[PDB]
Amino acid sequence: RPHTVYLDPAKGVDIPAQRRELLDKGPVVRVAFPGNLEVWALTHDAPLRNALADESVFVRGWRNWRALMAGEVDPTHPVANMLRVESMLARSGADHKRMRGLVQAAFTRRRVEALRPRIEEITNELLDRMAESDGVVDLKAAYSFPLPIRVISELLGLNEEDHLTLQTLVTRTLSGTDPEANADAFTFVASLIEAKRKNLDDGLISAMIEARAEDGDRLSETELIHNTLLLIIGGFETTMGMISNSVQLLLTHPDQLHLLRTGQASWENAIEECLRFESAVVMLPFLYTTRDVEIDGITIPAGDAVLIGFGPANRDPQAYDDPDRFDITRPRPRHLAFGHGAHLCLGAALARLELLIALPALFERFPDITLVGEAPPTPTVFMNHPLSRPVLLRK
Amino acid sequence: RPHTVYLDPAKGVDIPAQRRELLDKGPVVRVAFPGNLEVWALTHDAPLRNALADESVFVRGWRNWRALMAGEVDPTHPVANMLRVESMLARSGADHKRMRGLVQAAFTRRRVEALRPRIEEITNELLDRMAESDGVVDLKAAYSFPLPIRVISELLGLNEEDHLTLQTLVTRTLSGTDPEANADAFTFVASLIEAKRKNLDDGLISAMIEARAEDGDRLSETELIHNTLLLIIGGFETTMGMISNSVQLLLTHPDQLHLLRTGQASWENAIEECLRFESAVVMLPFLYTTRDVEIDGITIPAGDAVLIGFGPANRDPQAYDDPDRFDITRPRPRHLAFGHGAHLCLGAALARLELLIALPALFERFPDITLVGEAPPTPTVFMNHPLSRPVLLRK
Ligand code: HEM
Ligand code: HEM
Ligand SMILES: c1ccc(-c2c[nH]cn2)cc1
Ligand SMILES: c1ccc(-c2c[nH]cn2)cc1
Repeated sequence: RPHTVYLDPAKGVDIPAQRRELLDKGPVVRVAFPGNLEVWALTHDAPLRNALADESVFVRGWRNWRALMAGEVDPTHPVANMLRVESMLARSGADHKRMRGLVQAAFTRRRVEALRPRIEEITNELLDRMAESDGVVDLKAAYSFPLPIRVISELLGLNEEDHLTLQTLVTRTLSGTDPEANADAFTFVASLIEAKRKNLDDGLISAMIEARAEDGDRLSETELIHNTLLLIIGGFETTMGMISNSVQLLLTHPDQLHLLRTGQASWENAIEECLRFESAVVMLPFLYTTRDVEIDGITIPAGDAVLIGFGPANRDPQAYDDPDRFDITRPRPRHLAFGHGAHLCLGAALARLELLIALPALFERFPDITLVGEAPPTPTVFMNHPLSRPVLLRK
Repeated sequence: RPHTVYLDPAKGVDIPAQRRELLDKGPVVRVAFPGNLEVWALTHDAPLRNALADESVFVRGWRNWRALMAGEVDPTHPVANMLRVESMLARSGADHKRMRGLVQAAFTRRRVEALRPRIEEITNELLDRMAESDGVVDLKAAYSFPLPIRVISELLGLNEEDHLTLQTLVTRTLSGTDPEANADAFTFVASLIEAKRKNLDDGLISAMIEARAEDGDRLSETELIHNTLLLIIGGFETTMGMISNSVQLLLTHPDQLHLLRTGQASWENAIEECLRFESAVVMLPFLYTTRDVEIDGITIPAGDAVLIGFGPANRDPQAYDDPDRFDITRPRPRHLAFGHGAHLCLGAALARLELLIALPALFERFPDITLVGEAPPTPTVFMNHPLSRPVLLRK
């Protein structure tokens, strides 16, 4: 007989409140959206981590959602549609392993470490441009967005003319209020691929195209498009989010930033605590139960859809002492900001490198940077980062 | 019996299509929104102009909305709430003239003429910053937004720290999908006033504070807040919109732009044709009939709410031959982009000067400027301007 959390991003977004309520309403909660869409969420660290590692019980892939294939839910509802896709993240077992295996090389810790000089160069160029500006600056537009999109652009083989197009596209797909986002994103990326087949390069999209051409069985056309999409979705928006979130947190905890700036504390650990404390991905659709599952005296029936509550789990007092305190010296937090199990973030080492470069460089160039104005949230209950991040670079 | 036009901006906005449908469906049409709200719209030039000039028959102000108090529409509906306010634009008669009169001085021809040096200076500084950038630039973020908000900031006495806050706040109020936008905007502006009382200055907000202090009957506290909000709503968003829309139009009509650049056509007339052709305000809530009014053989009952269709009226073939063609040489269009009658845009001369400075200066500095990427629309059925306007300055 579960508690219910009613969500509507049109009536504002409040991630801190949402995280609190999802955690408070036991580990297993019902989440009701607009339309007549109600689903489950798992929101405490221990049950969530357990579910995320047990893919025979909690499977990926919309074909497993009973109510969806039984016409009880509208397939065009944005939330029902968001992970109604054919990429690796919406697969389990051999299909996941096949697809993830094809692209893993490009994202290994060691490959990512070879990207450091170029990431430093892109970071330093951005800082140079910021130094030419004089008064209030949107950190998101100047810094947080351009850095990760440039980095993933070079890895994937994207074109600079599409960077702003992609920013809009991804926001729409993650809004959970845009019925046509997936369809428009698919047609967009299909065109990218068809342009790229004409003019190959040494980027990952070209390599995946080349891999399909060599062996059609290795990767279908639908998988090529959807996996390209997934890499685009993941590739910049969350790192962008995290840069802004991290700067907000460090400047609102000036003592901790002081430790970082004087070499008395670890940037790496601080970034892990930022990931836990203000996780850019609050929750995502879905896990689907393969059988009846009982948690805390509540049974989730076989075939039901379950939101993955990374954000509430990251504030769980069972997992962390004093969870609602930001503390960069805390024992390296084993957080779920990058998820857990088979679908643990492909890009996790790349994001960690990006943040490790971007965050100290910013404060080195602009030691007296301050937060000004308001930073209203992106209107989505799925993601947690600001629409804008106004700063003053010089006192 | 009137036709009905169903609008839902969540399912994607298309102002060109929307204007065509509104115009085509005779001058008097019903417009239905999601939830429980259906209203009227006047969408041809001649009946609209006539309504707008006749304030004893078509009054402003939500207390005149019979259906509202008859509980026939959802109150808290964003569209019902948008002009549920106490500013000059939501009043008629003595109250309108009192409130409008307090601020008119600052917007007369002679006052606006003294703003020219500063507008040119702001324009030239923005162009200097753009010249230090390299590849694709968002013209909106670099030029179209910062110019008007800086200009109105100086006139009103706003703080640069709030500029980006205001951009979001205004977008929310004009979305017509945000129930909490007016309330949050009022709270925000009430704080502005409380800050401003401490430190008065030479700007219009201070003058309105000073006016209330000297004679409380000249201006209530509610009126002070709502009118400050109104001036902020009006003060930059539409000029910003018009800059981008005008650049789109001139670069997609390169022959006409050529004539302007060689002194074979008038910038002033071109700007009037931009205003007519891609009017930034498509329609707004609410004339309310003071009696039964018959137009085109259709009676609008007393007390009913009527959308003001500036944009469809501006494409009316009865008002202009070949309305759907952009033609900077046409006789100066007598358009409704600024409205008509007692509420004719207080800022109209300021907007015309801003555009007259901004548009030629842009093309003089960046003669080979080119449109690239996508420019998706702001998601509102009320306003007509892009979310982003990617350009290459020095292709
Ligand atoms: C830096 C570039 C990034 C890329 C290219 C990227 C890409 C991906 C991909 C492809 C997956 C799916 C993995 C699989 O199915 O095996 C994934 C999962 C995930 N990523 Fe990322 N990601 C990046 C950064 C981030 C960051 C900074 C965060 C969080 C702050 C994040 C959060 C997640 C989460 C939570 C999942 C698991 C989703 C789930 O279990 O349903 N990612 N990422
Ligand atoms: C191109 C730029 C602009 C456009 C297209 C525009 C359009 C309009 C329109 C259509 C109206 C009439 C609304 C109605 O009748 O319901 C109006 C009224 C108004 N506008 Fe603007 N406007 C612009 C710029 C500005 C500026 C720069 C200001 C500066 C404060 C401003 C302040 C006002 C005010 C205060 C009113 C209400 C006047 C009254 O109630 O008497 N506008 N504008
Ligand atoms: C849908 C698909 C992938 C993501 C993602 C992966 N990594 C970051 N974000 C978010 C939403
Ligand atoms: C609501 C109220 C006023 C406006 C306006 C007036 N002038 C510019 N914008 C827009 C929307």
